Amino acid sequence: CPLMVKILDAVKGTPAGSVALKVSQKTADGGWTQIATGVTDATGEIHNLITEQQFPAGVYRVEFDTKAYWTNQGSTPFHEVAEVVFDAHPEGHRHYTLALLLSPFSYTTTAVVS
Amino acid sequence: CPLMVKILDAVKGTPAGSVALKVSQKTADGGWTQIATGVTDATGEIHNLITEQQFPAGVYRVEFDTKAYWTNQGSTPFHEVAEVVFDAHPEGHRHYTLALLLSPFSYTTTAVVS
Amino acid sequence: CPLMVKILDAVKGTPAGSVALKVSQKTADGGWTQIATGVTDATGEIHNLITEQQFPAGVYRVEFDTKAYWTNQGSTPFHEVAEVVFDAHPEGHRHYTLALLLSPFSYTTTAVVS
Amino acid sequence: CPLMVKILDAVKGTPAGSVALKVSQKTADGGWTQIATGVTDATGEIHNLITEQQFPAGVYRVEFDTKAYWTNQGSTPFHEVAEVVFDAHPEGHRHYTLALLLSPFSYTTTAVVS
Ligand SMILES: O=C(O)C(F)(F)C(F)(F)C(F)(F)C(F)(F)C(F)(F)C(F)(F)C(F)(F)F
Ligand SMILES: O=C(O)C(F)(F)C(F)(F)C(F)(F)C(F)(F)C(F)(F)C(F)(F)C(F)(F)F
Repeated sequence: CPLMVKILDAVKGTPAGSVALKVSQKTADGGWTQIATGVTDATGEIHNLITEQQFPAGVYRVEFDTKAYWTNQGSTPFHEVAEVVFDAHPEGHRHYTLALLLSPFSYTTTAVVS
Repeated sequence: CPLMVKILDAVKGTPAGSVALKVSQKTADGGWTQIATGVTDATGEIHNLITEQQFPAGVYRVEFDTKAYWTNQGSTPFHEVAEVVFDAHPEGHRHYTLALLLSPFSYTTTAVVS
Repeated sequence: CPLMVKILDAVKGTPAGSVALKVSQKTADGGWTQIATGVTDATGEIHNLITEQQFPAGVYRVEFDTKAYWTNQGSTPFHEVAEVVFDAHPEGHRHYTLALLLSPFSYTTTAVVS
Repeated sequence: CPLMVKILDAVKGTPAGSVALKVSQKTADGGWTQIATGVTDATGEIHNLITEQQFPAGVYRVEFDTKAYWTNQGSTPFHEVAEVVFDAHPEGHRHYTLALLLSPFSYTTTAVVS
């Protein structure tokens, strides 16, 4: 799997379970094609989110539904979503991990690329 | 002015000057209308980005062109853009400051709401 | 004043008021001399923390009592304290601002150096 | 192993290899007892850093030598070290992971506690 996510909760000190997200690929005319969706497990991950055939070179957007996560926790969130947009160059089985650290009014995101 | 930004550079310890951004409001059908553009000054700020008349409650997006910023700093960036998407509740002259801390492969964003 | 702080609360989207801190300079033998204390105001700042006369070049530590802050907010914290330790090069009226973004199990710290 | 670390590099988008650190336990009179040291591998980790017998309930400090890491990379760092101080309650094989995201003038740290 060339695309992994890891989400943590900065209020409780746990991975962020049950976060919904969607992966889209940018189209020529500027639109977006949905290619996968999922919900993180209790470790804040989605295993085998997409396949290598689904992940050609191009621009991708991963949209994380952080608002619902905080609503469930009882907190009042600021953001509607966390968005991560990047150009993928997957040749050579290059792998992408998107890490995300959530607070109700803040998030930190980083990427680890092999 | 109800919407401010403050952008900092985590590599060199200075505000991020000359960062372009676009502000959009979400429409009822789920699309986006651009309502303003600007470029940060050398303090990492944009004064008078929008007016209170342009800022009813709703969903807003600020798109920061961080890729062009890192290219101009001379460091290869990961993100194609940094998008901050948030719910506005201006009732009562509430002001919003979007703070953004930039590194080539990471950013932290938070908000200060008066 | 050559040393400023700005503390924000990532849970509620406001400055962190009433955060106690202690400033120390490192001695030649590797110990620490306390040179100032303060408490943040409701803007998350401490004015006139030290003077230029108290700020030669060297190694400084700012110890932020974040555990007492989170206890008073009513959220269980992870860290016993947040310590920021840095090299000062004041030659030329260089000013230092320590920015600190707090969550119960995380913090982000950066600096803006004039 | 009850204590793990994970260090990432926000400039290059890789784990932070070859970072030296030391683990100390707080003493009654306020001092510190060194209990382990190590250097991260290429995945930004130190496997089996300490044993459960070495990790009684108490306050611990993990000091990461970030200055040397940035000097090696050619960057000019702000901080001397990154310090993480916390009270450990290891009963029930409770585990602690200290995560750390480094930039030359900034770091984010968080903890995951099982
Ligand atoms: O699970 C892991 O080992 C991990 F992916 F490396 C990570 F620990 F989650 C992490 F990416 F390092 C991290 F914790 F998320 C972080 F340090 F990057 C962070 F916390 F700062 C951020 F905010 F990015 F999530
Ligand atoms: O300039 C200011 O007064 C400010 F907006 F408060 C700020 F200092 F930039 C800040 F927001 F606090 C901050 F520095 F950006 C931060 F601390 F929040 C940060 F650095 F951690 C983050 F990464 F969020 F920008």
